[PDB]
Amino acid sequence: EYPTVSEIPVGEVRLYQIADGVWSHIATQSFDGAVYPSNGLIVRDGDELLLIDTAWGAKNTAALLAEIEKQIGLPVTRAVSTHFHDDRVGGVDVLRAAGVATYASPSTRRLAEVEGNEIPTHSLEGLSSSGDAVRFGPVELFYPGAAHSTDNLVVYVPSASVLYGGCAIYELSRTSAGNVADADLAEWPTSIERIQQHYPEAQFVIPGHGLPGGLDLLKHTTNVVKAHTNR
Ligand SMILES: O=C(N[C@H](c1ccccc1O)P(=O)(O)O)c1csc2ccccc12
Ligand SMILES: [Zn+2]
Ligand SMILES: [Zn+2]
Ligand SMILES: [Zn+2]
Repeated sequence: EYPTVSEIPVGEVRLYQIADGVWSHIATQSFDGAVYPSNGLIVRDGDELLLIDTAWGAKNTAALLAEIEKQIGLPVTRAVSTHFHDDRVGGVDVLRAAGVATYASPSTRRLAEVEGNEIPTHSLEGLSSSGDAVRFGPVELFYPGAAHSTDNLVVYVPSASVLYGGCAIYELSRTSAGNVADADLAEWPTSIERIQQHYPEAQFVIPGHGLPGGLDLLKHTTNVVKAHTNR
């Protein structure tokens, strides 16, 4: 049902309708001779769309916009990047060029700048302390605390009970931590517990990469992170 990394030619983007007015977007990026899948979110807000995260790169992000115009045909007026790494902000210049207002927390914008990555135009206030939540159009943005990165945000669509955890949440088939250079391994399980406490009603949980699931993805991620902690 859900597109897997094998079924998407590099450069092409798939959309997957999660619930009413909620899609994920799936793209792949070759990297070090391996191919990785990557997820973002699209949320309908009246007759406009809110975009969550780029499709990992200029060419992928351009194809994302073209696929949205093709299948949904509503304008992407705003976009939020959930942390500063290239798979979340790579392509922000393309969004900006297309007239999309791009947003991130000031923590994310700063870290993107230090990394030399593309930098969202707008700063999201009210997200600087663990447990902070703000509404942003049809979603709630939540800062659970440092985890995959110190700045990661998670996104919840209350109308559809969809939780988008970004790269702070692992898919079930990932049993080892992979890249954690910018992570807070010490705070990560506590941050995940805050997600569980704040969204106990979530019906669908979308990880930053790979297959969606339920709230079981959270304790699975904690297990992976604690195992890596004890490596
Ligand atoms: O895509 C993965 N890493 C993301 C990433 C990698 C390189 C540069 C920027 C960037 O953003 P990330 O660290 O930001 O999540 C990833 C690492 S192992 C694995 C296994 C399955 C699917 C994906 C991955
Ligand atoms: Zn990352
Ligand atoms: Zn603006
Ligand atoms: Zn990622």
